[PDB]
Amino acid sequence: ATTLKEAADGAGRDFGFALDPNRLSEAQYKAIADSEFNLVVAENAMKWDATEPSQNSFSFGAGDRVASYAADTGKELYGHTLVWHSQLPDWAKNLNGSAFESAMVNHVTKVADHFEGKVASWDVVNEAFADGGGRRQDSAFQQKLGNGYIETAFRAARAADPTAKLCINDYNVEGINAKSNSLYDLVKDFKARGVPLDCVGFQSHLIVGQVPGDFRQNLQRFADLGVDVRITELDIRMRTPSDATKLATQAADYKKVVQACMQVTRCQGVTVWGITDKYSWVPDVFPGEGAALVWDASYAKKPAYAAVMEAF
Ligand SMILES: O[C@@H]1[C@@H](O)[C@H](O[C@@H]2CNC[C@H](O)[C@H]2O)OC[C@H]1O
Repeated sequence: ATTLKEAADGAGRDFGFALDPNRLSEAQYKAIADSEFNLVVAENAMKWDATEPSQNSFSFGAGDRVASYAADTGKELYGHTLVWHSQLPDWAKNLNGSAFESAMVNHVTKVADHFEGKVASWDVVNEAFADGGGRRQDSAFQQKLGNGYIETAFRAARAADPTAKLCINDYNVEGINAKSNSLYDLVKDFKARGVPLDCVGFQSHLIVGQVPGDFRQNLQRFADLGVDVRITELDIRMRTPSDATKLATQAADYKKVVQACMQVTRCQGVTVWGITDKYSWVPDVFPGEGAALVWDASYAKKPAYAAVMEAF
């Protein structure tokens, strides 16, 4: 294969990227986007703050741009995300009880319906759990509605879109641990009670040289519950600046991640959280860390590229 798109296509899997629609006007960005991936997800355009800035006032221009790009270039479209405690507008945080629940349900229905038939899979609920196990302790949904908001969101999404693959996503759940265990129980419960749920998305925002050794085993146990699994936001951050050794370790890590997916029949694929280090979200969020993607700031392929190609 000459591109990662061809590599993934040949393996019967998806290799996607998180898109910022504004960057499509940047030639090199568009070129890589068009030729190296077969799946796209909106990095921010489909989130609550971008789609419902004011209650009952939806703004789909940006999300539409991402959707159109996917259809126009023949790429699968992944939706991110309907219910998330972050990037949730204040107007929503100011609501409580029935009023808040009604806003959540309507947000889910309106957004899922708007992209119905275009978005093939949704991260319906994102980051519901806490590192160490249990529910997240700073979520407006967890605090205002309690444990049952997750099931409500999934049922509401299914009602609005009867065929879309409905997923629950989280980070720090790639290996078997307290957090992934809580998520595992949730998945098993939902399947047992017939609650709509078709997939689990493992963000996979990892640290260089720290890929869980039981990643594949963990992916397989979830898949064995009767759902598909997918790596949704892969990036492997290192201490900046980067150097030969760090980039080498990173490449080996990318290979291990893609391999784990290849080793599980139900792993739909791997989506990296961006194309270039130039725009990666890491530096601004993790001071002193970065150089997490496959292309560097000059759009030059890093060693990770060859590793992903080989892994597929
Ligand atoms: O631009 C960033 C964006 O990359 C980031 O994306 C989140 C990363 N963590 C997991 C989530 O599910 C993603 O939405 O969100 C913050 C934005 O400023």
